[PDB]
Amino acid sequence: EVLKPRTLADLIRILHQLFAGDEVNVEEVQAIMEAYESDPTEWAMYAKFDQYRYTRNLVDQGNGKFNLMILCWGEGHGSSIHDHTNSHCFLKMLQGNLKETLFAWPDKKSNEMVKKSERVLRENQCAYINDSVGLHRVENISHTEPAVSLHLYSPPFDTCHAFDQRTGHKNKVTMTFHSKFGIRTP
Ligand SMILES: [Fe+2]
Repeated sequence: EVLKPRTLADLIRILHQLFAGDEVNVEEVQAIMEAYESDPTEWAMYAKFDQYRYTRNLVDQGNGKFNLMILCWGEGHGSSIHDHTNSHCFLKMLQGNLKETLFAWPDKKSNEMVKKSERVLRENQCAYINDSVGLHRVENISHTEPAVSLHLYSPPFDTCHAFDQRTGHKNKVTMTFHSKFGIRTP
């Protein structure tokens, strides 16, 4: 009964509609992102990897309502523990598998951070997080295979915080794009 996009372009078009309003039904968006069957022929143009770090590849700016980007995780690549700057954040697997570790928020006291959940995102699965849910970190589970994920952030944002797992202390980080619309950035 979920509206099923048949192509990445269908999905983007549906997303333009679901985020046209002031209200966003989170479960609705999650189910539609998940219903799209990852087709590498459709997103290979965005699948630009790097030897040492994961890459952020902009796909669509969602008429100022969201960023839709593709993240390419090389062998063993992972993120830091990070927050999401008060936005809705949807994460769908396109290839491979990411381990998501949910953390609790630190307070002012220095302390080892606390895991609240640990899971593997399956093929085509769409996960969701926001700041009230927790912090998280994502990691390619594989040291022999890449992972590719599709991310929708609403409203868009280009700064967040990274957290040190040993203490909980945090630093501001400016996110950069490795490529936009299939074109490498400077
Ligand atoms: Fe994230």
